[PDB]
Amino acid sequence: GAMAPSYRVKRMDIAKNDEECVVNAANPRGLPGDGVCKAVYKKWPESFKNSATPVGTAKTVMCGTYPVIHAVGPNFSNYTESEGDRELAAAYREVAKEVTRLGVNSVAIPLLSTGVYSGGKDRLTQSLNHLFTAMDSTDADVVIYCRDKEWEKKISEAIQMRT
Ligand SMILES: CC(=O)N1C[C@@H](C)Oc2c(F)cccc21
Ligand SMILES: [Cl-]
Ligand SMILES: [Cl-]
Ligand SMILES: [Cl-]
Repeated sequence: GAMAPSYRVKRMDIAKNDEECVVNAANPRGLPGDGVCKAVYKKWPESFKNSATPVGTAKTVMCGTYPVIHAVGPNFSNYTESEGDRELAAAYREVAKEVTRLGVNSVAIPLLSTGVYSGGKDRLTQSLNHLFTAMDSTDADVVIYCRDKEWEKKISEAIQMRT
């Protein structure tokens, strides 16, 4: 475990993370994809061997000894708000199981279903609250990665509100 488990947020490419493992915002078919998924494919392509997994699940594949946890959030274009909310919560619970199983002291994580799977809606708060619900019982240092300057401020505010 971390000596004083924390949450942090950084605005940069998650392919440049300084953590012991990464969470990919994966598609269900293990394809290179776009956004975070394409960055992850360029950095850790070996981790896409048999990485296909259903919506609401996570599947870990090692790139050398570096664990890539492929977490499949729902595409809100296809799911109802109700069913998508349930699957997005479930993907983060499976991430927390994997982080625990791996025994890592730190994990880099993007906000699932906030980009091309958002169905064109702002889901920062919805996705971050499901992240906290899953990760709060883990003792890994969590570092959240984002690309937008205003999202950085809002994620940082939400972290500091609870401390
Ligand atoms: C830049 C912004 O506000 N974002 C985050 C970005 C990754 O994607 C989005 C989206 F698909 C739908 C609504 C908002 C956003
Ligand atoms: Cl960067
Ligand atoms: Cl997405
Ligand atoms: Cl972002």
